[PDB]
Amino acid sequence: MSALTQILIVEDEPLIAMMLEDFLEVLDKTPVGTVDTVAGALARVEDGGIDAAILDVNLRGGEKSTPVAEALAARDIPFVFATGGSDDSVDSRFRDRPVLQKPFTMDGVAKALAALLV
Repeated sequence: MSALTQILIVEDEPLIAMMLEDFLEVLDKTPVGTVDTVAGALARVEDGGIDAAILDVNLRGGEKSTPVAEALAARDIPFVFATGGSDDSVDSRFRDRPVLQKPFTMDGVAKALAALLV
């Protein structure tokens, strides 16, 4: 990490993946890619050119958690959790890291980047 202008996207549905590409182009942000799994986000960090990422908790399989996100934190490329539901559906490790709701809007995206860039 040397800036926070470049964010990777990880999502389980193409509908929200296209919303993340839309809000990053309206806020003059520099997006760098999108993947369906965190193992693909690690393969994109092996190529560099990334500073942070967004990650959904609604991943397939497992128990609403992933150990691969911590490998991104071990490669100095931070991440953020996102989910649709109550805030009690995740462990205290998700309550210590930044969190986001599933639907995006001009007010919620301004607070999402202010929670990442700070």
